[PDB]
Amino acid sequence: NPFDAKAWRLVDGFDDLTDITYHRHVDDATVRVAFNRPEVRNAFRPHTVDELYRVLDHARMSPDVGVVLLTGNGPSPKDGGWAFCSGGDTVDVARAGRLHILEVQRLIRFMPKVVICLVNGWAAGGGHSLHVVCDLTLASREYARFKQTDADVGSFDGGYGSAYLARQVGQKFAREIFFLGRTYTAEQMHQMGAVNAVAEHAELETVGLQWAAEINAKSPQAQRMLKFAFNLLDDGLVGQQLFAGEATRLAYMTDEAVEGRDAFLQKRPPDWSPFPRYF
Amino acid sequence: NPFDAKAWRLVDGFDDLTDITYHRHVDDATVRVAFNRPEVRNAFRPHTVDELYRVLDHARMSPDVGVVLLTGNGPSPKDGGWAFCSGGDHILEVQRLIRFMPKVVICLVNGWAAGGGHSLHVVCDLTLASREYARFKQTDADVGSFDGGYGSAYLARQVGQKFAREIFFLGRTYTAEQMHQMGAVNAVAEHAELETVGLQWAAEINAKSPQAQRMLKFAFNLLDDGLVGQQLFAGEATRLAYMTDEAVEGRDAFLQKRPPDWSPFPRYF
Amino acid sequence: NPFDAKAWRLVDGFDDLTDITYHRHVDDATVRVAFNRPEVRNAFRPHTVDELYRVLDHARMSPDVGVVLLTGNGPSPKDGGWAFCSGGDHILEVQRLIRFMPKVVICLVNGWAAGGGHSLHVVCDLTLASREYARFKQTDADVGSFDGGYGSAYLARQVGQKFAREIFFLGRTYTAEQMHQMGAVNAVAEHAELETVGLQWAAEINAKSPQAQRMLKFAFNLLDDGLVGQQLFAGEATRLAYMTDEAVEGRDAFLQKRPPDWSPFPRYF
Amino acid sequence: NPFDAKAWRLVDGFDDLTDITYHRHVDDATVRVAFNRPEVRNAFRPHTVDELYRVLDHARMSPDVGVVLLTGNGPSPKDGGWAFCSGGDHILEVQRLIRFMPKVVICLVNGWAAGGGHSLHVVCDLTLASREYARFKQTDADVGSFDGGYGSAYLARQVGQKFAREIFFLGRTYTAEQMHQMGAVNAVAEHAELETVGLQWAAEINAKSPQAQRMLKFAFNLLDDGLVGQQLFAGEATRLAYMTDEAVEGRDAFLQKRPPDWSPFPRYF
Amino acid sequence: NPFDAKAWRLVDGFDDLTDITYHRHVDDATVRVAFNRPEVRNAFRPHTVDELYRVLDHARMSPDVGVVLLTGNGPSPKDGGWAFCSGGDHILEVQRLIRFMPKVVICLVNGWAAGGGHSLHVVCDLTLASREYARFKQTDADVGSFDGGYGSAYLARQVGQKFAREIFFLGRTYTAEQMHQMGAVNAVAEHAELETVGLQWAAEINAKSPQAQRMLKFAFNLLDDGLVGQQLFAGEATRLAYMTDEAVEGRDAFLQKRPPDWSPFPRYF
Amino acid sequence: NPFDAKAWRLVDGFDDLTDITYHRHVDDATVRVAFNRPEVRNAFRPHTVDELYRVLDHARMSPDVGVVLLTGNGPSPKDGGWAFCSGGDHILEVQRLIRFMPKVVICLVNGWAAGGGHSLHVVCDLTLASREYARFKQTDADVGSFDGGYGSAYLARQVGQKFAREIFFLGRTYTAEQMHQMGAVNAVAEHAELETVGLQWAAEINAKSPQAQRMLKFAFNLLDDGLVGQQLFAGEATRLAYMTDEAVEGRDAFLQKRPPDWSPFPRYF
Repeated sequence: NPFDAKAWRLVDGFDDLTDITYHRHVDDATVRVAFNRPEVRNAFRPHTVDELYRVLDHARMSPDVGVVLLTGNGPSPKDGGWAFCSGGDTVDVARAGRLHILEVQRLIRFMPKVVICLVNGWAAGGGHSLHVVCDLTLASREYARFKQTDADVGSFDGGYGSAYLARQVGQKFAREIFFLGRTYTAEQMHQMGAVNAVAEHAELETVGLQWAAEINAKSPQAQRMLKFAFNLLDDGLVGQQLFAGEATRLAYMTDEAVEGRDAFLQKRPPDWSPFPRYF
Repeated sequence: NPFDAKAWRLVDGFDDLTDITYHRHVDDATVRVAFNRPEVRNAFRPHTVDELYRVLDHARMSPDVGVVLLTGNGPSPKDGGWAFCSGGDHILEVQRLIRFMPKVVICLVNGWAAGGGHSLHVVCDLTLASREYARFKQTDADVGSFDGGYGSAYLARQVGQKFAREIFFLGRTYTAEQMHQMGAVNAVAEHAELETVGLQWAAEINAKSPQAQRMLKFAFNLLDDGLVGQQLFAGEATRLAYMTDEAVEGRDAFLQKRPPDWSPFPRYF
Repeated sequence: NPFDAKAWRLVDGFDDLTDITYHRHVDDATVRVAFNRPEVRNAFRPHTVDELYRVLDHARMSPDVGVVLLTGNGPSPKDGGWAFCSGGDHILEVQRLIRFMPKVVICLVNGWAAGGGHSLHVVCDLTLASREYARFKQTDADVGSFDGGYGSAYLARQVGQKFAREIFFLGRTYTAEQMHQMGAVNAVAEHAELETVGLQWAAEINAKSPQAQRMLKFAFNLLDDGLVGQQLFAGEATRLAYMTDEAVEGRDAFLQKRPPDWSPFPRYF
Repeated sequence: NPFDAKAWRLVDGFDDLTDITYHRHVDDATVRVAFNRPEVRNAFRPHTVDELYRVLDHARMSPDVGVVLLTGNGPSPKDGGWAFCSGGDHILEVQRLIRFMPKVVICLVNGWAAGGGHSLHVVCDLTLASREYARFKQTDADVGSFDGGYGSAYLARQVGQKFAREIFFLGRTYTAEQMHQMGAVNAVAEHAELETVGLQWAAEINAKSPQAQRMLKFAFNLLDDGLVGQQLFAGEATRLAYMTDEAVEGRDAFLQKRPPDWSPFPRYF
Repeated sequence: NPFDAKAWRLVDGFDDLTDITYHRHVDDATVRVAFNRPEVRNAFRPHTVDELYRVLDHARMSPDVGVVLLTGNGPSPKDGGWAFCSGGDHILEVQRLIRFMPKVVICLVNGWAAGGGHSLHVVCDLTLASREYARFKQTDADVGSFDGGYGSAYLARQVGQKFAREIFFLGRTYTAEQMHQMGAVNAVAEHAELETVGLQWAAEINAKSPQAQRMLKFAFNLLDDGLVGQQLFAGEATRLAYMTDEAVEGRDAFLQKRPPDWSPFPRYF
Repeated sequence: NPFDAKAWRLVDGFDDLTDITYHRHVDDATVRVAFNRPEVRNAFRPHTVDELYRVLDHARMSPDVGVVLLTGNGPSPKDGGWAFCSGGDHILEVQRLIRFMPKVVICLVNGWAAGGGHSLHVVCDLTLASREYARFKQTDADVGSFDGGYGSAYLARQVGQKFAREIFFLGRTYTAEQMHQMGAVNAVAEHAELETVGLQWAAEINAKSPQAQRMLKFAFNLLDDGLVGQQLFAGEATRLAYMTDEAVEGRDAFLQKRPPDWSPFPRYF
């Protein structure tokens, strides 16, 4: 099993979770968020999505977490098979039909932390789309299976799952993945450019933690700017908003800005003299 | 006073609000969300942002609400002045909430709209402004701050690049009529009638197909917001497909385990 | 020879074709569109482009066709050589017809794909290539020409900016396997099996929801094609909307001269 | 009446048009394409769109025509009303034809421009409007429809995002002067002089270098149209390159079976 | 005459300028760069462009200069006419220099702004125009040239796509006030007061945080300028981060060959 | 040692160079520009960047130079090891000069390419790498730095978003062959043959039409670089136009004080 209990501690306040598990590493600034319905191939129901959203939002707001590992628990009790995520499982009509998984994609995209998907088995439909939006993907050599099946049922992910996949594997390969909906292995998707590295199944989370540790070893501020720099143009004004918001925060810390805030409350004319027009 | 108390009821469940008020119209599919710190020119402190986010997010999830009027309460009990929102005393999360919600948000600028408050007006779908009292000022750079996101770059998609750069670089105060001429204010209203007019705009939006309005909003956001724009618009497109006979057939043929039959459905061109 | 005559039937109405052949599969929603000048390495002349347009335009409007296989006939009777298309002896219009048609176009590169013929493979949705015989060469710059549109800039969205630049600046010849490594060729097939593989690909495409397939192609085009990409994708959203109960009510309330009742139709979020 | 019968001749080969008229100016490089269903406020049925496409495509390919005036015939014989085009009774193909044609297309809005007809005016390069009778109205969402393409997103590139949102979300009627203030109408003309003014603007356009006007149109389309926009502009650049002595040297050498001498042609910067 | 000799001193090191003048205000962090060929309507020859480049580059690299005033000297000694710049008697390099310099460049259009002269005004951050004498004309296409770059596409980001296309396609002469209405001119000033107003605008820009103004300009440029816009904005961000405690530590560790300690620096969200 | 002394001559007028070397090839239109501080792993100090900018700008202005080979001298005289460029001990200006120059720049990564040195390789048009000694490592975030421009966002347009994020966030060291597989290195060469191979690629580039190569490089930049990319590409197209009969006519007419006759020049479609 990829899961090594000795590396993980439950996060306080999440005793009520049924469809997701959430652990913090014993030492490292890393959390493990996982689908916890292996008996149904880790398909998500609206309750799952609510919990996933809650847990990732909590991880986003934890100042002592730099890396989220997103994965699926397993294996299945009914068949021994392995799944990361196999996709989706008048007032209330509206609130039922929530596009909640889309809100979860944006939370992954926008959070100032590196999210690594660890693909431990089937990554199908909305599950495949979740792997696509994560910053990095590591995959199980033996059991990772990628398959974009949406169009078999007349559905499609016309957003991050398709258009952003073309910015990883190129337009020819991403069209093939969607138009034919074939099943690919970890090594096939690594060769195309959507999986970063392939790991032995039992060592997938071990590799995920080495990756997280190398990320957490660098300047957190730099890692934040880099993720938003990578999102920026592809995300248009939203991209610029997140990236400029981090630049605004940086500026606030400077002597110049401290001068400027001084002046306003003190009530005098700000003094820009000390601060050159850099070029 | 633009506020007509008789028109509005408090939304249940928000008795602990201190910095924001939140009403639903007595008859219309319209809510009124307002800054409630008039003695401090409606500046937001972190608690105000928490509350604003909570109220708008509830508004977003209210299936019977079509339009959000976002405004400030007044006048100031200190100097009798008028403020929509004077900026900072999390606000990016609220900007994205306004931008992504599948409902039209109209800012009713009833007074000063400065700094962060000016940026909030810019990211709203529509803006109506008090002729007498709306004042637009982007002051950020006085204290060495800047909104380098929707407050500036998106403003330039309203008034064009020369006017947007003037607004930020000089930090002058602008009237409702000035901003209407430049293209950032949709209309000017008599101060006392600002909310009456807002309600009339809301009623006109609410009279059209809600499906179509939601699609148009995301269509206007789409390219400017890149893949996020695409994600929201395509998301609604996925919803529309879900409803079709084709997707029904697709879902049925999956469970009654069999090959789907697409022969009844053209390859439209 | 990749061509299996038993799988194909001539399309009615095209007896006069001289430079292109056009067949429909005996069973599948697939057509075969081929350069028919192997004596001249399948170079296109003006009349060739005209015919290729009419044929692809017909394929676009055929509601029982989901996939186009685009290839070159062969071998050359002069020298036994193999060519998909070697470029010009109007082609921009044919690129846009491939790009915008609501069906998956697969290029089967059975031989040289050079200059213009290289750019046609690039703009196709997918490419399969003959292991033994496909030869990819962008020679535009030798003769002072350039495809500064889809053949270059879109190629960079398949193989990345370093490779696409190499391909054009140096004009070297690449095998199917090389172009597969780089990302411009989806798969390599044995020469004799290229069309058999293309048909298996086409069958897998046509076994899915045609609606979802059309939506996905326009989703992949969207942002890269700017307002044109949004026009095609949103044009399909409009079509989906028209089918809904909401629009039906919208439309009837207009005809019956009453105010629309949107009340049964929730404000989705 | 804006139409001056003496100024125009029927274009040859269109004796079978019923829903559109197509004239060429007596002296100028200018055509007049007009909706011809005034009894029905110039709404388009599928046959109208077929004809409109055929006509505009013929004008695109007419090398002696520089400018298309696109307008609406009237008045209505039923009530005396004036209509440019009131929208739907393929139109996306017409929009790309106007967008992509290497000629300036001026919309002369002589009356109502509603729904799809409003979107046609938006996609034209320039719009002149009848002071007295132009009415701009974007009604789509009333019937649960929407133009999520050029008619909305591209309108926002003319009047800015706040006004474009306003126009669609409320569906109010606007006068020529209002749209001229907002930046969607270039100029307002006396009703009776609309075509006269149109022809004067056409003549000023036709007096300049046609190759330059072509490049400038494609320059204005380019970045908004993503890869399509790049394809059309680069396509014109390719054409310019083909004319150069450098290009000649490369073409000569190819057929002359020798290696080219780039010696004469310097390395610009 | 808008030039006030008493306000300006020559910049040291520039005695050899013949085609441009370059002054620094006696008191303010503002420079005056101006075309100095009034006898030929301030048309630029290659030597003019060399000098213009050298001067603006100097201004860019002058840390005590916050704002550049770019204008035209006059009147003409021949006819008493007034010209900002009438264009081409390398300019793309100057355009980029204006565009990328981390300082506000205000164009003061005191006279004719035609051809490349019009395009320079368009690329400046802000434009102030002489009420009586500013004339804006885009003439390129008369002689078969075009600015398909900032002069045309970026103008559409100020005035909208309809007005920008009119401006180029007809090549009419516009007044200061017409350009102001359309959105390409920020403000109109009495001719004699043009440089006084420009100094006042400069002083209001120079009164705010220079770092905020730098960032804002690159935020305005960013998405329009793609990866270049990103490069400039992110480069400023990189400069900010270098100053922080966190970066100081990172730097310490490397040089001291020890492992950095990030614990003091929180994961901001 | 990749450097073949017999192949290269010093360029006149750069005798004062300390941190960079500059050679022109004895026969070919290719220059060699190289970091010359192998004792400090070719790290650049500000003086190095000044010299690099100056040399590259000279090459950009040399009309008899088509290709720039950008590399690092060595080995280190202290430890026998090899570096292309280890980054910092102005560099954004150098990245832009490489990006915007109308010549192909090939980085020859003959050793460590780290930090700013890695980002220089990334912005080059092509990269060839030493099998045995090339080591690519993006170390920025180790000391709290980042290239948020071309070094990161443009790397993603070569190797794709997953790979670029890995390269930055983990900062691992990669080989030539690993980077070739990812898409950022065009080809791998035996170490002592790196420049021999670089010269062969240069010769293949220099044997095509220099005008086509220039337009190609700007086509590849265009959309990614927004309005800057359009400015550059449109700039070339304006040059092409200046050459035509139509533009010669427009010029003559204006000189001869007569109307232009555009009569002989068709409206191409």
